[PDB]
Formats: sequence, structure tokens, C-alpha cells
Amino acid sequence: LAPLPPHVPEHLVFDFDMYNPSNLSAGVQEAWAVLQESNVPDLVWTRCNGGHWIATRGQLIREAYEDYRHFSSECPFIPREAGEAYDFIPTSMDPPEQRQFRALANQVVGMPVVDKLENRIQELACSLIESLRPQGQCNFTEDYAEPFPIRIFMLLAGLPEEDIPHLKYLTDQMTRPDGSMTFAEAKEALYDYLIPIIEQRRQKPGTDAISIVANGQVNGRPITSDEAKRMCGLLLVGGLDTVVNFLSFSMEFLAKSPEHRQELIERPERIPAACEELLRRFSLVADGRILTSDYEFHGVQLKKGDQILLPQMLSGLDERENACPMHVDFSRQKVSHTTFGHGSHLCLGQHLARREIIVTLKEWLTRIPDFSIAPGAQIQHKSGIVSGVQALPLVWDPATTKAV
Ligand code: MNR
Ligand SMILES: CC1(C)[C@@H]2CC[C@@]1(C)C(=O)C2
Ligand SMILES: [K+]
Repeated sequence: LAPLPPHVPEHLVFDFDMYNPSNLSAGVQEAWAVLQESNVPDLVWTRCNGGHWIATRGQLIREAYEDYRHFSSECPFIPREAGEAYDFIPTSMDPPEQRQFRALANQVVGMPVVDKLENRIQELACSLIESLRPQGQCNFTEDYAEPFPIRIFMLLAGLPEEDIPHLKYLTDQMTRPDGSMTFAEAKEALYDYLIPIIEQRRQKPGTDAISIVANGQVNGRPITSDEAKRMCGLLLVGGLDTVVNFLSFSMEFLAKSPEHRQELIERPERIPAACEELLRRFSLVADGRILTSDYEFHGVQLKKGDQILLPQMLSGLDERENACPMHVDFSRQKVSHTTFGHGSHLCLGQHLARREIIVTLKEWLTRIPDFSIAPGAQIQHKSGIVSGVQALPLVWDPATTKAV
């Protein structure tokens, strides 16, 4: 715990630990939902991880992400040392300076690139699933959730697959550190990995994402090696620790709900809609902003330098935004959420993300329509900047499957 600030009252003090929530046993989304009970106010202050504010309602979360004049992304992570050390592009920048870098990033992970990767995304998903199909079991996180998105990213970035263990270890320390590395150390290690590669590719320009970024232009002018490094690092974290985790949350749910599997099996055209609803119910990101100065936000005096966590995860879980929020309804009329962010920093990889999600759902249910959680298994989650699933052992009767 950290000493309570002067401007911070006492009634709004909710000691929530984003890296180890109290009710984590009931599921991470459930763990964060406690901040939305009637007994909890919209905005509270926690003395965990150094102390910071936490907007618990979609209304304030959205509003803050729109007002970059008061809530700067210069220091988006908690603890403060992580946020101060955090210098990824375009995320650590505020408009207007931020805007120019998003276009370059779009060139390597935007829809146009997703279109090119279409065949390979499809091919890998089918190959991985068909290999598991006759086994009647798997460790989903390790056998599919990780290799599917990560191998696609490494392909696009032109990096050898043998480097995945090292890179995945580093990305995970920046989102869910095990204590062996500070965010700054993990970040510098990722940059150390990228530096020589970016230099190599600025000399012999290739087709990969790192080459395109490294030799790119920012609103008409050349990108520096430092700027390319800072952008490439972010792309690595996005490709290695986002969809990877979400897929496990989604499959855990399907493994636990036969009725929902049946729905998508009977009406595959609903998969895209199902994806969106799962993105809301199993939202998993939570980063924030920093006050550029003294500001009275919703009757709560915010001082300059103060960090405020704006959980993208909480918006769509707000009973005020969606009726019966913890319930998964593929026919939900208005699936409200900020799973991919809000404001000028809206996720640039959401198109690649949705394609990977939709393809996984369609191709998995096509070959393994029926599956369940391994008997006696208790699924354990993990919380942090990006929440995840520790392990997801699945089982099924091979006789109920079908090879395409
Ligand atoms: C490899 C590419 C990426 C993939 C895949 C990907 C997949 C996902 C994903 C999967 C389910 C979720 C959820 C996700 C969530 C986010 N994502 Mn996404 N993301 N994502 C980026 C690359 C990627 N994301 C980049 C780049 C930005 C920064 C944009 C900017 O700062 O202007 C971004 C930004 C964001 C933000 C904004 C954070 C902020 O405002 O500080 C959220 C939230
Ligand atoms: C919060 C995020 C998911 C977004 C893309 C990767 C991430 C960890 C960042 O640093 C920006
Ligand atoms: K910073």
C-alpha cells in the first residue's frame, strides 16, 4: 500500500490491485466487476501499486479517453515507473503529434494487410485444429491460443519462430510481470532485440512489417531509427499478448456453454455478431492516462501528475451500458463496449484481431463442435494491463468430430 495523498479524501478509497484482484478466483472479469457494485462510487482511489484513480463506469471512461487535453497518454501505465518508462509509438503520444504515426502502423497491421494474410490465417487455423482434432484433448493456451496469433505475427514481421519464447517472455513482463523484470527492463530488452534488426532492414528494405515501418514516412518525412524501434516494439506486444489471451477467454466460455456452441453451429452467419458480444463480455484491457494539470472531474478534484486507470474492460460490463452485462447474448441489440479502446488511440489491430477470432470460431466449431473443460479442472485467470488465462485444458470425444 502507498501513503494516501492530501487531495485524496477517504470515502472514495477502494484498494483495488489491478495485478492481483481479490475475487480473481471467480474470474478476472468478475474480479474487476466488483468496482461496479452499488456500494462503489464512479471514481475511486487505490493505494495499491503506488496509488492512482480508477474510473469504474463507461461514461467516465469514455469521456476521459476523449479529453486528451487533460488526460495525457504520455504516462499510460501503472505503476508510475512503468508509465514513465513507457515510450511506445503512437500510444505514448497525444494528438496532433500522434496522428501521423498511426497511418504508418496501419500500413503493417491494417485491413489491407489482413486481406493479404487471409489465406495464411485460414490455413494455419485449419492445420492447427485438424492436428488436435483426433486427440480428444488439448491445452488450449499452449496448443492454439499462443501459436496461432503469434506465428501469424512473426510471419508478418519476418521474424524467426525460434525467437518466440524470448519475445513472449518479455511482452508478458510488461503486462503481467512475474517480478523478475521491471517494465523498463523488459522494454529495453525488447528494444535491444529490435535495434540490430531495424538497422539491417533500413539498408536492405524488405516486405516485412519491420522493414515497412523502418523505411516509412511520417506525414511526408522519414521515420528515425528510434521512432521505428518505439513503434515496432508496440506492434510486438500487440501481436503477442492480446488476441492470444482473448481466444482463451472465449473458448473457456464456449467449452462451458453447450447452448452457445449449438447457436453458432446451427447459424454460422452469427459468428461475427457473436465475436463482438464475446469481445464485450470478455474484454481484457486496462491502461490509463495522466493528469496534465489540476482538474475537477465529476466532483472529484484531480491533481496534476496523478495517474488514472481507465479500464477499457469495465465499459461494456457496465450494467448502465448493457442490461444483464454478465450474460452472453449473441442477439444483443446494442453491444456497447470500449474493448478496443476509445478516442484517438482506438486499436489499430482490431481488424486483424476480429479476423483471427472469427476464423478460430468458425474453423474450430466446424471440426470440433463439441468440447468441454477437462473434468475436475478449475480455470485460473490472471490480471494486469492485459488479463489472461493461465491454462485451459479441453476435452472432447473424437467420434463427434469431423475432418474437412
Ligand atoms: C499486432 C497488432 C495489434 C493487435 C493484434 C491488437 C489487438 C488488440 C486486442 C485483441 C483482442 C485488444 C483487446 C486490443 C486493445 C487495444 N489496442 Mn490493439 N488490441 N493496438 C495496437 C496493436 C494491436 N492491437 C496498436 C498499434 C495500438 C496503438 C494505437 C494508438 O496508440 O494510436 C493499439 C491500441 C489498443 C488500445 C488503446 C490503448 C490506449 O488507449 O492506451 C486498446 C484498448
Ligand atoms: C494496452 C495495449 C493492449 C495497447 C496495445 C498493446 C498494449 C499493452 C499497449 O501498450 C497499447
Ligand atoms: K512515458
